[PDB]
Order: sequence, then C-alpha cells, then structure tokens
Amino acid sequence: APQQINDIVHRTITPLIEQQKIPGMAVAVIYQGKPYYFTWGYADIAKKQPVTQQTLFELGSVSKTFTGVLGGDAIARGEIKLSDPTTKYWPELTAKQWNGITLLHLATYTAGGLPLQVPDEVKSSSDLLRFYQNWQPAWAPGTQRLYANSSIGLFGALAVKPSGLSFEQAMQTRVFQPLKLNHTWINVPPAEEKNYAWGYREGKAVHVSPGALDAEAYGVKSTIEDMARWVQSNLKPLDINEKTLQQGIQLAQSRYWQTGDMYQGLGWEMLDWPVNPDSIINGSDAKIALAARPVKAITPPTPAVRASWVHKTGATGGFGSYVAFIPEKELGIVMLANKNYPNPARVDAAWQILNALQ
Ligand SMILES: *[B]([O])([O])[C]([N]C(=O)[C]C1=[C][C]=[C]S1)C1=[C]C(C([O])=O)=[C][C]=[C]1
Ligand SMILES: [K+]
Repeated sequence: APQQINDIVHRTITPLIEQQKIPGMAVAVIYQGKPYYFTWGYADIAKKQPVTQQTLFELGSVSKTFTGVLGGDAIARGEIKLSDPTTKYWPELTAKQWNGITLLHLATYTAGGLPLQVPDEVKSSSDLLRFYQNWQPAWAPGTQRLYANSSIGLFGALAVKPSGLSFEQAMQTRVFQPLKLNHTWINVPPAEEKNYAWGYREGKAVHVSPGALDAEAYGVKSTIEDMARWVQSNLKPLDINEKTLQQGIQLAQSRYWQTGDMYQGLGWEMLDWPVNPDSIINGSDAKIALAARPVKAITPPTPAVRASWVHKTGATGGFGSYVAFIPEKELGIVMLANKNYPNPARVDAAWQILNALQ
C-alpha cells in the first residue's frame, strides 16, 4: 500500500485503540477509487481469533444508510413517493396525529418526535401498530429533527411493502447482490459464524439482540471489504449498472433539511467540505447529547453535492462503526470496532486520516 496511507492510518488508529481499549478493529481507506485495508487485535478474545478482512462486525446505525438507499431504489422504481402519506401504506394508522406525516418525515426524523427507540415490549406487527397509534407527537411534522430508530425504521418497513418482498429479501436482491456485498447480512448464517466477531461491553462478549424494526434501523453485519465496496458505490453511483439503484443512491445523498451546518439525506448525513471536526461533531448525531433541533426545509431538495463530508455513525451494545467519504476527492474511510467507544473520537480519527490524504 502507499506509504502515506499506511503511515497516517497506523499513526492515528494505534493511539485510538490504546486510548479507547478497543479489542479489535478493521479500517478501510478508499483512495482514488482503490481500497486499502488494515486490521488489529481480536474478533474473539477468549478464542484468540484475530480481526481479518473477512471478520463480520455489527454496523449498528450505519445500517440506516442501507435502509435509505433501499428506499431511494423503491422511489426510483416508482413503487413509493416520499411525498406519500404514511397512511397510504398503513391505512390502519387511523389516529389523527398521523394526518400530514409523510414517508419523507419518517425517513428524515422530522415526523414530530417519534422516539429514539422502539420499546422492548413491542414485538409483533399488532404491538407495532398499537405503539405508533398511541404515540403523541410533541411537534407538528416537518418542524424539528429528533434522531430516531422508530422513524427511519418505519420508513424502511413501509418502503418495501409494494415490492411484495420482506425487508431482508428486498435488501438482498436490490442492494447487496447488485453491489456484490456477498458477506453482508441482516441475519448471520450459521456458516458465517466463524467470522462473526463478538462485541464487548463492560468486558463481556455480546451480540445484538432481536428487536422490532431491528433490520431496518440497526441490524446489518458486514466485513471491512464489503463496507469499502459500499463506500465506493456511494462515492461513484454513476458506475452502478442497475439504474434504479444508481438513482436510489443519488436520492439518499440529496439534501432534504438543514439544521446548523448539517444536512439530512436518507440515512446519510452531510456537511459542506471543507469543515473541521468540532463542527462535524456538533453538526451530527456524533454528539454525546440527544438533541431536538429545528429544521429548515430545502425546497426542493438539493441533489447530491460533490464537495461534502458524507457520513454516518453506528453502534450496538458491543460495537462502534463509522463511515465517511468526500465525493469530490474520491476519498473515504470505514472504521469498524468491537467496542462502542465515543463518537467524537471516531470523527477525530477519520478527519485526521482523510485530511492528510486529501
Ligand atoms: B444507532 O444510532 O447506532 C442506534 N443503534 C441501536 O439502536 C442498536 C443498539 C442496541 C443497544 C445499544 S445501541 C442507536 C444507538 C444508541 C446508543 O447510544 O446506544 C441510542 C439510540 C440509537
Ligand atoms: K424484527
């Protein structure tokens, strides 16, 4: 690999692993459209299994970027419209607070304060309907952004309804397969367990537990190679042969709302480049605080901007992931770890690396 990439990655990540006590980590840097991989430590401490380029990590909320692109692909296929009322897909949502809430609001966390998490007690389809029917919005739709699994999660579930496929089948056939993400999974098959890293929380080995809308909001597991290919695909959508998928990727990076320096896409979040780490942290869900922020609609949405820092953070109880890329520089990075460490530290490292290589 080019020495400049080798050096900045090792000089940045080694200290990070030491400071955060991360058991295992994989990093990919995409430079001028080529991936370079790095691994450290352990996927399974007790069984002494090292992290490799084939190790599966829980992506946590980075899964939302796949959900956003799958929704974009459905829009491109003419199956759904973001301007469609949620009730068009779920007529059973008869409670009056749902009047005026569209798929756009669900996809962008602007429905009026849907909760951060779906309660553990909510499991079945009937439980889910009851939960959304009982939810009382704090605000009118399209006025404030409140990051939430229950918002983009519902968007993903509804977006695939016209297809006639389960969410998992739609993701596999319309996104994973076309992009050759052959070691990316919503449910890890038994044959792949030998490569599934354990997450570590308070020193205990853990894997994510089943939950309602998990697949849609935080349930994808993937390798550093497939994630590098996902970044490549999002950096250069015009190279994608499947027209609706190319279009869907472009729709997911469009700018729908602005709050401060941040713009909300479908799954992806974007800031204009150049920008410093402090601004990225404060202009993203990478902050320690859970924040309600008024938003300004971008009418109509701005098509994907090349000079942007496009990114997404993700976590599960035992994992911490981060993806960021800058289209106009053909540069990107994926950082996958089996410990859920502070988001600001992820942004700091990613920025240090990409700024050095830009
Ligand atoms: B996402 O923003 O990473 C999302 N992840 C999950 O809901 C999956 C998890 C299961 C247990 C812990 S995270 C998310 C993460 C968190 C958090 O800080 O743990 C909160 C809200 C959403
Ligand atoms: K589920």
